[PDB]
Formats: sequence, C-alpha cells, structure tokens
Amino acid sequence: SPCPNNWIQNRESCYYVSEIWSIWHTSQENCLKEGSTLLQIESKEEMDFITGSLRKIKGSYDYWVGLSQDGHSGRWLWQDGSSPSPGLLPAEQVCGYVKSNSLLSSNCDTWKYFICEKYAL
Ligand SMILES: [Ca+2]
Repeated sequence: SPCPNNWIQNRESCYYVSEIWSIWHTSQENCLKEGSTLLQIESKEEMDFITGSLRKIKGSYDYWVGLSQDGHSGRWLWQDGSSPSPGLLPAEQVCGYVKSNSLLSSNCDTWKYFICEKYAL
C-alpha cells in the first residue's frame, strides 16, 4: 500500500528492479510510465540499502541509475539537477550504473537493467 505491487520499500522511497534491459534514456521512459524515475542515490544509507537489495537477487548485474555526465563539464548530475556526493561518483554521452557495490560509468546507448524509484505514499 505504500508501494506498488512488485516494488520494494525503504522509508520514504519505493524501488523497482527490472528484469529487462534497455538503454539509459528508454529505461528512464520505462520508469516514467510507472510514475517513477531512474534510481537516485542521495545518501550512504540509501546506497547501503540498494547494494543490500541487489545482493538478494541472482547475479551481479548492471543497473542504470539516474546519473548522467555533461559532455562539456564531465560533471555528474542526478536527473533532478542535484550533484552526487564524492562517495557516489561513478568510477572512471555517458551515464551511470550500479554493479554490486560500485557506481560505474558507461556509454548511455548500451543495454543494462535499470532501477526505478518513486515516493511511497
Ligand atoms: Ca533516492
């Protein structure tokens, strides 16, 4: 009831972990269809939850998150225009993804799974 069916809750947030691949932009459109957006990780607490959650899921797959790198600055932004902290910078158009315990960087036009996030009721 705070979260949709098939979604997982942590505090104010609900998350959906995909079982299909898409490119970064299309993954975002998939989240948008569900009234959500690609996962944004704004704290160590949330990162720890996300890494913990994926560990319960087979494989150490790649999951798009809502981070993209400007082609002029090289600077990372979440899709709401906020900057990640120095603890959540992807390791070295380009977009970010989570794999196991790490945030990494990839060409946006590649196929990965994705994680969506929306506010719980
Ligand atoms: Ca978040």
